[PDB]
Amino acid sequence: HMRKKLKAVLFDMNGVLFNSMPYHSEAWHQVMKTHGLDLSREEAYMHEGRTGASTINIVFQRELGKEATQEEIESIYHEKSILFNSYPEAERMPGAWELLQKVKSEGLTPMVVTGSGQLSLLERLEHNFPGMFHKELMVTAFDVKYGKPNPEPYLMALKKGGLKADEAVVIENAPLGVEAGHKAGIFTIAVNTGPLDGQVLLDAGADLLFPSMQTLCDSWDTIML
Ligand SMILES: [Cl-]
Ligand SMILES: [Mg+2]
Ligand SMILES: [Mg+2]
Repeated sequence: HMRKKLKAVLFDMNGVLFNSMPYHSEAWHQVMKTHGLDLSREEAYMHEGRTGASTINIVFQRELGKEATQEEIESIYHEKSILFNSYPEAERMPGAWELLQKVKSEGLTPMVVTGSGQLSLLERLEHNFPGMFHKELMVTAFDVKYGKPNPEPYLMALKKGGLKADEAVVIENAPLGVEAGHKAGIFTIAVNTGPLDGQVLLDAGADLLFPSMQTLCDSWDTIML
């Protein structure tokens, strides 16, 4: 009985609200390439949600047979940031305004649940989506001990919203994020907005898979009944 119970829709940020993942992927792929290391564009999408350190160490361990130092991690992350910021500013994901407007018109409360602490994207939420969100109904990197795929960010969103899990749905693009929503016990919709096989998102625990935000918006009525 989803129409009766649903109160809130918990949106991830990168790859759901903002179309920033082509730029994060390119920056990771290219920084590693300049260091002579192979991290494909598609693989960078797999690691969406991991810390810079964890991502870097995955590549360092498999290619060089060793961990990166803290000095190597800090410098590669700086390099990645320089590259990312040299690209155009990320636009709103097509379909994101539309789905937000649709759920708002149904009396649902949008929330943001992001692993970002990147204040360059975080500050842009209010003014890219005016009236959609409330600062008190947002979860960012600043609010949590463990990021996705740990369920903590989604469990914290339920707490901030005064919600039970059966009163929310999660909208996620990334396998680690889908895993977090599922492990939080919330009905989780995957939107496959990048180059990954959609099966990866189903295997991470998504209850439904859609190929894009606009497709989900177009199908929202069919879900709810
Ligand atoms: Cl590639
Ligand atoms: Mg994401
Ligand atoms: Mg797609």
